[PDB]
Amino acid sequence: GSSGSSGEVPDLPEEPSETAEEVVTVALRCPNGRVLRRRFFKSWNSQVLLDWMMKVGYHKSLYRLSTSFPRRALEVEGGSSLEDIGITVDTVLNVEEKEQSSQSGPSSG
Repeated sequence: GSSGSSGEVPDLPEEPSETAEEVVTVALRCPNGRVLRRRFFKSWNSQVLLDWMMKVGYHKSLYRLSTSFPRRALEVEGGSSLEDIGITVDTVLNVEEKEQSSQSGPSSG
């Protein structure tokens, strides 16, 4: 079983169980209409989310994670846990298009 030099690809940590403690149920809502649901410990860091997004086929620099109604543009925190930011209980996320611009000209003071 000695394969040549394969490509490099990231991998997500085996999803937790339904009985596992300190575990919530997060679901990502795609702009296409489909919705994926998965569990995630309450100790993990929002950061892990960014990785899960790149797996489904979406980039962070292209989309962002938002909360449910009231909907609000959330921004991962390099240090705060999922439950620390506000993911202590089952919540629903909505992958929205990040605010970008491929132009310039006007300048405000």
